[PDB]
Amino acid sequence: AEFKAGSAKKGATLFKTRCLQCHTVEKGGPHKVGPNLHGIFGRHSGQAEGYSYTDANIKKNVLWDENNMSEYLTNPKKYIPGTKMAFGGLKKEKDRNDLITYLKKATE
Ligand SMILES: [O]C1=C2[C]C3=C([O])C(=[C]C(S([O])(=O)=O)=[C]3)[C]C3=[C]C(S([O])(=O)=O)=[C]C(=C3[O])[C][C@@]3([Br-])=C([O])C(=[C]C(S([O])(=O)=O)=[C]3)[C]C1=[C]C(Br)=[C]2
Ligand SMILES: O=S(=O)(O)c1cc2c(O)c(c1)Cc1cc(S(=O)(=O)O)cc(c1O)Cc1cc(S(=O)(=O)O)cc(c1O)Cc1cc(Br)cc(c1O)C2
Ligand SMILES: O=S(=O)(O)c1cc2c(O)c(c1)Cc1cc(S(=O)(=O)O)cc(c1O)Cc1cc(S(=O)(=O)O)cc(c1O)Cc1cc(Br)cc(c1O)C2
Ligand code: HEC
Repeated sequence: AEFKAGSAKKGATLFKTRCLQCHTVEKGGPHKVGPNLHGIFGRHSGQAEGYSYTDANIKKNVLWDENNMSEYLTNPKKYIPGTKMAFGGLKKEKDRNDLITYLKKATE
């Protein structure tokens, strides 16, 4: 994938409606269904403090960046088989670009 900056505004709507149920983004935020995502960019998978991951997520050991995040969000179970993240994916490039533009800002 080749991330291209999009609309953080639209990305925020995508995050609220599709991700927020399971994830928080702020520093020291709680673990809902999934892990808090503060500082996710530049960190490896399966390493948020206090969260219990699948072995698959931990074994994947991916160093998250905007490009492999886009691939992941296209179809998470195809990128990390065995993950317990219940999310089908976002097929549209624009949606992934907008969401990741938001996520970069919201989790930094
Ligand atoms: O435009 C277009 C179209 C129509 C529309 C519009 O315009 C709008 C919106 C809509 S809905 O339905 O989705 O709501 C439709 C407005 C806008 C918005 C945006 S955000 O960011 O918010 O998302 C953006 C924009 C707009 O306009 C800009 C742009 Br879409 C455009 O316009 C276009 C394209 C683009 S990309 O990204 O893809 O490149 C951007 C154009 C169009 C198209 C269609 Br199919 C429709
Ligand atoms: O909620 S979204 O992710 O935004 C979303 C967006 C669209 C949908 O239809 C579906 C969901 C609905 C949907 C869901 C699945 S699922 O994964 O088994 O749940 C399979 C299909 C499908 O329609 C069949 C299908 C699969 C693929 S793939 O590359 O092998 O994954 C590609 C295309 C397909 O046509 C063609 C296509 C490309 C893009 Br780019 C965008 C769309 C699109 O068709 C629009
Ligand atoms: O050419 S592009 O600019 O690269 C381009 C970009 C995107 C496309 O899908 C399509 C083409 C492909 C595409 C092409 C046509 S057509 O040529 O008019 O026949 C209709 C659709 C469509 O997907 C269905 C469609 C219609 C509308 S509208 O408001 O009623 O006009 C709005 C949206 C729609 O989803 C949602 C949407 C909004 C924005 Br803002 C951006 C995209 C987007 O979805 C991304
Ligand atoms: C619950 C129903 C979820 C939804 C909706 C979304 N995610 Fe998720 N995510 C969830 C879980 C339970 C996990 C852990 C997976 C495991 O196998 O242990 C995750 C994981 C992620 C990750 C990786 C985090 C890390 O490695 O530290 C990311 C980057 C992530 N989730 C992002 C994300 C986004 C952006 C979502 C909206 C599109 C989203 N997830 C939906 C649970 C759920």
